[PDB]
Amino acid sequence: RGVNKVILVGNVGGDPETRYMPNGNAVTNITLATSESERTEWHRVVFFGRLAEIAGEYLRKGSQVYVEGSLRTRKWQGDRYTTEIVVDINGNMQLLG
Amino acid sequence: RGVNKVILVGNVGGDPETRYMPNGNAVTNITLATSESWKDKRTEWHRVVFFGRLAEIAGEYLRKGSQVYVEGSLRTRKWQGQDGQDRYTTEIVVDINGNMQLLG
Amino acid sequence: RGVNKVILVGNVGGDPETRYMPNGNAVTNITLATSEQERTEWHRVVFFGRLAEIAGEYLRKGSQVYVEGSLRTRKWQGQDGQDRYTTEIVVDINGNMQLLG
Amino acid sequence: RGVNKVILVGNVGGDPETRYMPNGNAVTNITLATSESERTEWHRVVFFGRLAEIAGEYLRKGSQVYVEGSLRTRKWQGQDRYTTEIVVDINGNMQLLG
DNA sequence: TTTTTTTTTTT
DNA sequence: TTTTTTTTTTTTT
Repeated sequence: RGVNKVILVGNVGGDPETRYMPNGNAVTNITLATSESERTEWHRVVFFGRLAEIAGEYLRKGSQVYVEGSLRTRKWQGDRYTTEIVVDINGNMQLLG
Repeated sequence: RGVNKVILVGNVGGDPETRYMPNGNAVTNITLATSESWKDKRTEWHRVVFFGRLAEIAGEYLRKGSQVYVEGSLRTRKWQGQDGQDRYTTEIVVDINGNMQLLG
Repeated sequence: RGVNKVILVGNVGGDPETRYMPNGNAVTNITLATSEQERTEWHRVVFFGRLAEIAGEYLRKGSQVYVEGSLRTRKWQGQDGQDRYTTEIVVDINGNMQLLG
Repeated sequence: RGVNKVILVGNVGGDPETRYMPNGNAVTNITLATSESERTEWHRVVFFGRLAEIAGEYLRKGSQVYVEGSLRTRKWQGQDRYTTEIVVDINGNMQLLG
């Protein structure tokens, strides 16, 4: 019994990087900036499945986007950890502007 | 500008730590485990930080294995490890702009 | 391009009502109380699909529950002939339900 | 002990209406359209304090907006009529988009 | 088409 | 000047 939800509205940092799995499923990375206080926070968002395809085709540097997903910390050595907002079938993405 | 919102429901990993800093502020850190339950024929760990009033309420009531609702913001803190290399810790900051609700 | 999301943590006011349709799709109705002196807001939450059966199985009066859904306002003509409006929280495959406690 | 949270991103139906209470504080109301792919949903949003002024000043028919608030059902009144509104106050948030 | 639930505190 | 006069589309927990 848990909940793990993240909601972001911000600007795409650089043009998305789309990659494809051995099974051919797209996965797309962006960085995403939100501002508070004025302070900029950078988020690593990774899209999977159909939304990865929509991300890489429609987002550019500067895009304002809404993003809904869940937090997962990815373990990767050479021991380091990247916390990412994972956007898949249980989440959402909407291009604004 | 922008929106930076995190909503978690999970169990507190360990007894909370409350620390008061020279400015008189409570800051309490916990870890939080959120679990998703699969099916075919699991666990995520979050670092949460309370400041201010909710820091006081967190330190008082939360214990090992308390169920809690947490609403905060994402914050990633850069730091150089002892090996010289930069590393990154992403936390969930819960302050006056957030919200906490003990559950049960 | 739109977002329509509701998130509630609250207490069920009474036992669920799960209604099955000829198709075998279930619909489950509850009301749900959230409190901010103390001030209680009552929500009408309706579950569709699998989550209708899961809510029907697991929610009871007094249950503390998290729900994530979407807002839906239903228009209807009252016996007085006048337009009325019921705004509900719709929980279906795009939503979530987690029994708390 | 509860949570009562609403998050909408959609488009304003018409120009905001803003009024002033005795104490001088603004209150802005709008309707907001959210569309699901085809089928539109209309929400009644009410802003209080600071955000009411901001909403009053920069929102107009068709403005794309992010809104964060709480649900509140207000019984009014010649019998009773109940409206459920999205109340955006100090605890909420609003972001103009585009 | 209208009753309730629950109760460990300057977004 | 109204009781929601309508908005606006860069597409299966």
